[PDB]
Amino acid sequence: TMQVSQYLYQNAQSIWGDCISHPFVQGIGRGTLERDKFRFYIIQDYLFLLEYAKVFALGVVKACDEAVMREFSNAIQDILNNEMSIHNHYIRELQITQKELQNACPTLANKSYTSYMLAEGFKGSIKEVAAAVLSCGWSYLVIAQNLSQIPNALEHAFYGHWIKGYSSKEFQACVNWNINLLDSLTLASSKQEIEKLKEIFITTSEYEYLFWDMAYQS
Amino acid sequence: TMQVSQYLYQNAQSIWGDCISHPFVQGIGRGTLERDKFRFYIIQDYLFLLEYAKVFALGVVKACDEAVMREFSNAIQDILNNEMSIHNHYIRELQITQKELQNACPTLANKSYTSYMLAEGFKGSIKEVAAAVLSCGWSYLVIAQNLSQIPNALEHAFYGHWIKGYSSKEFQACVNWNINLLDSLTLASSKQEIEKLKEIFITTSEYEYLFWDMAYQS
Amino acid sequence: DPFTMQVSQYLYQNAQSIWGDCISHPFVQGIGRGTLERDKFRFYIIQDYLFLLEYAKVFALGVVKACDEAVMREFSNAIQDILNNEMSIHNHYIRELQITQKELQNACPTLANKSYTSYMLAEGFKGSIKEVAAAVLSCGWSYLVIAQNLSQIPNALEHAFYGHWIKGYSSKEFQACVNWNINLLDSLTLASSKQEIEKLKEIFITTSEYEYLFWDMAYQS
Amino acid sequence: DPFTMQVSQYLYQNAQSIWGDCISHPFVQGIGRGTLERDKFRFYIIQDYLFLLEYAKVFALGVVKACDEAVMREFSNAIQDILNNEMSIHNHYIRELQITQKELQNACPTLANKSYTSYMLAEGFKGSIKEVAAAVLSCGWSYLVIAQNLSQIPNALEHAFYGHWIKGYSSKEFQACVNWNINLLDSLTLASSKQEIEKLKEIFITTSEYEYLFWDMAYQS
Repeated sequence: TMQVSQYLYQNAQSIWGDCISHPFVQGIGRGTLERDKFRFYIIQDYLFLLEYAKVFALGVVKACDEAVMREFSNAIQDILNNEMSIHNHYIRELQITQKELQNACPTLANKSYTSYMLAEGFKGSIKEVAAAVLSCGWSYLVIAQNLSQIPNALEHAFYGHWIKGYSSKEFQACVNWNINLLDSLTLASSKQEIEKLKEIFITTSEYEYLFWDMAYQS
Repeated sequence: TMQVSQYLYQNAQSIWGDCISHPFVQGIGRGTLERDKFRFYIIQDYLFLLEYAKVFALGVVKACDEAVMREFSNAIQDILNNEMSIHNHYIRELQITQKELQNACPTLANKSYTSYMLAEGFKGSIKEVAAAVLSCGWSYLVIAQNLSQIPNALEHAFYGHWIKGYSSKEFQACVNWNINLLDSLTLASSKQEIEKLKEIFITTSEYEYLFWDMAYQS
Repeated sequence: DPFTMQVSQYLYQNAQSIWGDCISHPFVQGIGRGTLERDKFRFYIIQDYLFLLEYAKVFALGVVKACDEAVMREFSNAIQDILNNEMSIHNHYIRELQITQKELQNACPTLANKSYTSYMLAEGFKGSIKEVAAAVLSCGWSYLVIAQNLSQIPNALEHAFYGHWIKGYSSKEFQACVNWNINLLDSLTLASSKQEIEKLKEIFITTSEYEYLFWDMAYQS
Repeated sequence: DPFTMQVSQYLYQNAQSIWGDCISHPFVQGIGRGTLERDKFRFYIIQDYLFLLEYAKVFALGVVKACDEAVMREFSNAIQDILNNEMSIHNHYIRELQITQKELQNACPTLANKSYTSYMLAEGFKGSIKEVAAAVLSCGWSYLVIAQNLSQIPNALEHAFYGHWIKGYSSKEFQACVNWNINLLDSLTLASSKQEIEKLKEIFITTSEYEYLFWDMAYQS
């Protein structure tokens, strides 16, 4: 016995640990992080989400099964009109000018992380893409679950909304869909295939750490 | 002067001509086509639409511009939940068993046409994909505009709905978006690039004829 | 092994009838017993030339999708072969006939030509490296058997003109090349589900159908 | 031409500062005047070996995206070169040092390694063949200038160990290879909009940034 999604989670434990206790993330949980830094983040994360949707697009093209191919398409819609909760909230809450947005550059860390998901999806099958997009969602879910106790973490007039977002029932459903998808796609892969998937999954986990890092370096 | 979308249309005129006057299509316009044949068609067209959505997915990944990348994503949603007007109407109007559907095989003509759009999109830029998906929509629009006068073509208890569908204001908006997209993407391409686009556009036009053909061969 | 189903053998099984129709096609028969008119064969090798360009691209996809240097390298060689081994077969016949260097890159592929190469491309691009191994196999394997079969008429090989073609696709090099492809596919798939094998089989018969259609249009020349 | 902006020249302009930082990097300087310790260089050519495998894949993408046999064929040769010209440079140093055949395919690429190759891949796959021509250019061009510069110390070339490396990337072959890439890019782009050129420039500087980061991590060895 061993489900692949649990096995991957197991090997990512340490890294998500560092993420939860990163100055930037702890900064979100106890209101200590300064707006300047968070502003820089949500602009970068916006650029990041545009490239992330493309990996989901890749899922549409590589799914051979209308159910899954359709699930991915909804994912793309969510990424574009659910930030129409989180990211948009903060672009007008801070004041990100419509122009300033599409004037921004992704940082090397940003681009590296999205290129890597994209490239691994393109070189492999639909298992790789299900694997490559998993860290991102899952990690944010644990992170927000964790920050959920301070308390007043949720009460916070500004950072409260972000935490509320990534710990909601929808976000969790979404992560669950991705967990289940990956398990169903893989109950038949060899020891060697699972290794490769595991390698993708930690690698994207590393990029998450690097991302928070460059976000704080702001 | 010459807009590329008009120039492409120009060279496709003859072929769409043959399409409008094809026994299968005329059969739709004057109620003469037998259900058996149409049944076989909507099952094939269903398979075809699944592969077609993937080309739109390709558009998401190849668009570098949030506006267009988002327009493509809506296209994918339409293809999947607008057949939840046309195709679904006829699957329960005829009686296509849920199983029978995903049991069906595409025919060589079907696969050839979708592989070709896919392959040309993948080998080129976002101009090729905007070009590769255009025949399909545009041609159906002219075809339904044409069948729109018989009359009683629209009145027909069975075939009326299909004609109504592809001549509606939404479908036309949709075709227009695709026309405009292509023109804006190309006002800067060389004589040689336009040639290539033209070649894609007639080639897909040919596949449309072949498609009606195999549909009638039913 | 060997009490265990081999996918290549299973694929081959399901293509049997189609390859039969191919061996006994007017055009192929015509090659085996000198009866086919040069006009038709000219048209053919012009089309086959275009076809071979797009076919290289699928092997190129093999390089990008192979994660393993040995296979990644075997694919690269395959691309080189396709480019400079027609520098046996295709070139032989372009100067043997007289295909002007211009005339070549002036030619259009036919719907059948495009359809076939589009399909291998799209299936490779949508899938993993198993799909590409499966998508390029019909073409090599079937020419192998066809040439093996035409190999007895005899005087099939003796023929001053069509002899070289048959000689080509029955050589030990082409043979080894087809075997590499068979083995590659078997090593990549010894762990795939019933459903995955089905999909690969469906790719194999489809490209087999395109081969028959290809000869057809070559004869329709 | 030639009162008309050349994109390759414009790209080169914007990479100037970065390539400067590269030439004067501890690691590169270390090569130019024998001071760099073998441990670090060993680590490097192991990483560079992994890197070169993924780099071939981008040229492979060039084959599939080139629509023109000449360029499609030039890319194929580039892949062959990358595989059997390290059969000068990389192989030299694997036996010169002693890299066990196993040790090789046992190595992991580093985040910096992966990031760089992922980026060239993804940008090539998302774009047309102009993007691939642009994505693989930094790497060749910058090593060219670096080797040209290290070419004077002298005794830089004389050095019994590091000499061969410098000799390699300043040869007339590597030179011709970089020129092919420059010319290809200019022919593909003489019709592109301001906005398209910007995107290509952004690809060029980005891969230039990855080069610097690459040397960095090689020295961090």
